[PDB]
Amino acid sequence: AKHDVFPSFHGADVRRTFLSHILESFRRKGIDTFIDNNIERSKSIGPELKEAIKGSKIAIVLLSRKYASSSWCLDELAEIMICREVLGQIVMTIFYEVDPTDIKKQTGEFGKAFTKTCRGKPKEQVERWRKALEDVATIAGYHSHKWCDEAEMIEKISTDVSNMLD
Repeated sequence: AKHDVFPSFHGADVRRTFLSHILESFRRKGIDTFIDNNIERSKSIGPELKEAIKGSKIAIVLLSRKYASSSWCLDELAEIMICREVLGQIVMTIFYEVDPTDIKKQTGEFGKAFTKTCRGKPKEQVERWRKALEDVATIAGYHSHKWCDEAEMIEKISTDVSNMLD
């Protein structure tokens, strides 16, 4: 391995706000977290990114309302789920202002974003994304709606993340 945590997230939803606080809390607890610049990304994930997902003991899927609007995020998710079966890789889920049923069934606004993304995409690739989304929602995780204090929720994420890597 080469990182503790690979974060998978859609930047527009969370990068300025919620993710920034998670990263601050992770470095405070010394959790080695992969970071990647927003501008650089190519049309496909490509090889460097996949090696980072392979190299991470934990993958944290931060699921947000427009996460399905990014083909890049959906490609990250498929690689993470393949890593879960083949490698030991642990997958954690943060349901940020989204219900798992919409993730599981591709329904609601998350489904609408997914439907627009799949327009123009190979049938096998669409099925891989759809299956990964269906699998990912069964992973029990943290729900932003059900925590009164977001700072307190993040501190619990860090505590659980640190416990799994020590």
